[PDB]
Amino acid sequence: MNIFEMLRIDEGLRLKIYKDCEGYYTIGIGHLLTKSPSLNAAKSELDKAIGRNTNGVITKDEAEKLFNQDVDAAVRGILRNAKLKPVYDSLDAVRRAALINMVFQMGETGVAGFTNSLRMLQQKRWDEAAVNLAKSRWYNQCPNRAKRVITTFRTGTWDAYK
Ligand SMILES: [Cl-]
Repeated sequence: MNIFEMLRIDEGLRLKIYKDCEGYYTIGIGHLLTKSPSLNAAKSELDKAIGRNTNGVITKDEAEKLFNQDVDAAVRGILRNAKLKPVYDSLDAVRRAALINMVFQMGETGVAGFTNSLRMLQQKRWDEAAVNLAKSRWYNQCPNRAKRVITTFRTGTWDAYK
């Protein structure tokens, strides 16, 4: 198991615009198109991202290109961020994958504000960190996924995905 397989399990593959937990317009393997309620606004973003008139439908390779870009942008965002980097440096390989997962899903900024959990992860307090992560809009809104990501931080194995 590796970060790409993990994310492909968490987000799934959809070749048509759809809405995420949060009613936000998405495509492919979790690619966020926009927060506007406008679908026309989404389709516009999509064509821009793809480079062609897509009419809201993409191919599987197109989805894969977007996913590769997004995982790359998440990792780089962690490494540049003052609050996220030291946490990442302190973690083992499985836990690192889980932090990449969070950033991909909610962005740099959003993960950066989970101040208390980040400190607990840094300090290797796994059980407390799992309890704290569960008290968030994130988990209440989208519980299944949150669950897997949280277990992953809890045990340091790929069991929730196996
Ligand atoms: Cl809560």
